[PDB]
Amino acid sequence: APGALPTYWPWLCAAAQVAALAAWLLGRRNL
Repeated sequence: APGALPTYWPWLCAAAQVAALAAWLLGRRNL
């Protein structure tokens, strides 16, 4: 679907992984 102007994918892709890592890492927080 060209014509559009995508320019917010990088924060979203990071928001996805950051959600997975932050979820596991949240288990620690006891160092």
